[PDB]
Amino acid sequence: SVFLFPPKPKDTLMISRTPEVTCVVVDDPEVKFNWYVDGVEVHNAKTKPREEQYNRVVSVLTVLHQDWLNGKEYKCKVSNKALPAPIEKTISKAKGQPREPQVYTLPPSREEMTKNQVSLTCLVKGFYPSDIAVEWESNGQPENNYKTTPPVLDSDGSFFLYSKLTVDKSRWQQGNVFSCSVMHEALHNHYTQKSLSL
Amino acid sequence: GGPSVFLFPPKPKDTLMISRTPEVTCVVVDVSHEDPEVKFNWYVDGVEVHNAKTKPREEQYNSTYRVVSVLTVLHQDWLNGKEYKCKVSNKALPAPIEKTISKAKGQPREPQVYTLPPSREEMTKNQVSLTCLVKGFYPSDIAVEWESNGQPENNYKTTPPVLDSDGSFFLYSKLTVDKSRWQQGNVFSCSVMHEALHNHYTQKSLSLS
Ligand SMILES: *[C@@H]1O[C@H](CO)[C@@H](O[C@@H]2O[C@H](CO)[C@@H](O[C@@H]3O[C@H](CO[C@@H]4O[C@H](CO)[C@@H](O)[C@H](O)[C@@H]4O[C@@H]4O[C@H](CO)[C@@H](O[C@@H]5O[C@H](CO)[C@H](O)[C@H](O)[C@H]5O)[C@H](O)[C@H]4NC(C)=O)[C@@H](O)[C@H](O[C@H]4O[C@H](CO)[C@@H](O)[C@H](O)[C@@H]4O[C@@H]4O[C@H](CO)[C@@H](O)[C@H](O)[C@H]4NC(C)=O)[C@@H]3O)[C@H](O)[C@H]2NC(C)=O)[C@H](O)[C@H]1NC(C)=O
Ligand SMILES: *[C@@H]1O[C@H](CO)[C@@H](O[C@@H]2O[C@H](CO)[C@@H](O[C@@H]3O[C@H](CO[C@@H]4O[C@H](CO)[C@@H](O)[C@H](O)[C@@H]4O[C@@H]4O[C@H](CO)[C@@H](O[C@@H]5O[C@H](CO)[C@H](O)[C@H](O)[C@H]5O)[C@H](O)[C@H]4NC(C)=O)[C@@H](O)[C@H](O[C@H]4O[C@H](CO)[C@@H](O)[C@H](O)[C@@H]4O[C@@H]4O[C@H](CO)[C@@H](O)[C@H](O)[C@H]4NC(C)=O)[C@@H]3O)[C@H](O)[C@H]2NC(C)=O)[C@H](O)[C@H]1NC(C)=O
Repeated sequence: SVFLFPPKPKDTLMISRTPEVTCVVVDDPEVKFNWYVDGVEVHNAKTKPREEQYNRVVSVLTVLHQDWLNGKEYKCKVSNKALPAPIEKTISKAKGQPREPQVYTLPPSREEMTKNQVSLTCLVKGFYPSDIAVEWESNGQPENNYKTTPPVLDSDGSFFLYSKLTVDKSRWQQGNVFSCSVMHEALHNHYTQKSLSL
Repeated sequence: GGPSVFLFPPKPKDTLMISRTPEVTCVVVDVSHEDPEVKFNWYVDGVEVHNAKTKPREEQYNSTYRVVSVLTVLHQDWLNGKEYKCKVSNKALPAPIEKTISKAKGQPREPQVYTLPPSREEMTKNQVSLTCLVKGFYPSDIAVEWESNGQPENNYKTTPPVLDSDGSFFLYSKLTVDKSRWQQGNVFSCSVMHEALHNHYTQKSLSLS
């Protein structure tokens, strides 16, 4: 079977990064690939050499930023003697008017203050499509100890998520500034940032 | 590729309340017309059991048969980690197919439940977000609900559980209310049910100070 995968949200949002869609064929024979952008074939995909199994022969096309964002379809045609027919699979960005995320940072609960570590919460809601990236920072230094929930469909058809940054209570108590940064196509410069401290 | 088998656990609320009836459900799909009779065997920890209730087979529009067997589980067997095996046997099958399901393995851990008021920034809107952070729980089976004044608040969404760095789980539930209701001092509470809680239940309240 074939499996087609979109680029990483962050990759499509920053010119410096390289967005790519990825065809992952699975399950002794040889393979072929044809890539089409809105029908038109293009000839600049690169195959990751026929790697091993358990018991995948993966190709990778890079894409233009504004193409993906403008909704172009990316078709992956896979030829094989052993497969009944030449399988195809398409992917594209979710359709619909983009909506700007609203970002709110929330400090730890009074009641959490007893613990060794505390939870800094960044709420991000009202956004569409669900392609987004969230990061935390202090003094322009990345934090590592954070988790972000998947996007969840809200009643109005927009998405929300929460990000949770965990810190030693002393740092919070000291009064250091922590920033939730969010990247999304509907933000100005695809990026915003909200700060939190005591 | 013949018929396929899927095995579903009970609902987390069902295993936690004596009043409710937890079940495991074994679903067989893509059963042909040539060989439409299917047999179910059920085992709890390898020991066969005989009280499952199998629905009579339903034809689909694609000419497959879909048939389901329902085994009620005792609440304490599920919470005690018993394994439930469904064996599906069918004439058009290289061998019977077996699926096994149980509560996730590990030591249970009590949720910490913290309620969080709207950001100042959000107050400029017609509606605001009441947050329930629930963290530190294992396994991930949990139920979350919001109420105010004895009644269910219906406008809420809860994230799936997320695996935290310590191997415990967390989630957030977001309750959206009209701002007026928040400013008017109403008290809202976030109810959470999980095996590692006393009486499998706790409630935390939120109101404007
Ligand atoms: C022998 O062994 C083989 C190898 O094990 C085995 O192959 C296996 O086949 C599986 C199917 O049997 C197959 O499973 C699929 O999984 C998909 C999820 O994606 C994966 O997630 C796994 C972990 O979570 C990983 O194991 C996979 O690698 C993959 O993870 C992603 O990998 C991408 C590949 O590059 C990454 O993208 C790129 O990342 C790079 C960075 O490195 C760049 O950033 C780049 O820009 C990116 O493009 C990506 O990072 C990574 N992501 C994550 C999160 O880890 C599923 O999508 C798929 O499910 C869908 O189909 C099934 C039916 O097959 C269906 O049940 C399911 O519901 C899904 O249906 C789809 O649903 C959505 C709507 O919700 C719609 O799109 C459609 O309606 C519907 N589509 C279809 C087609 O039905 C599926 O489960 C797996 O790929 C493979 N195992 C591994 C380990 O690779 C082979 O089968 C064996 N053979 C035999 C005979 O046994
Ligand atoms: C002909 O037409 C048929 C119908 O039109 C069609 O049948 C369909 O076949 C599909 C596969 O071909 C089959 O797909 C699977 O669906 C599973 C999800 O379960 C369903 O979810 C759907 C939406 O989410 C619902 O629509 C379904 O009803 C069902 O949902 C659940 O049903 C349960 C049983 O009733 C409910 O639980 C019980 O609820 C009651 C209350 O009513 C009680 O509370 C009781 O206690 C409960 O037990 C449950 O509530 C309900 N949920 C919802 C939301 O409604 C998927 O599980 C499955 O995906 C998994 O397998 C695939 C690979 O096969 C894999 O890609 C995917 O990732 C999943 O992998 C699993 O992952 C876990 C870990 O994460 C592993 O542990 C597992 O090992 C791994 N599984 C495997 C096998 O490796 C898959 O998508 C579909 O359900 C079926 N539908 C019907 C109606 O039959 C048929 O195919 C057609 N034939 C053709 C075209 O030829």
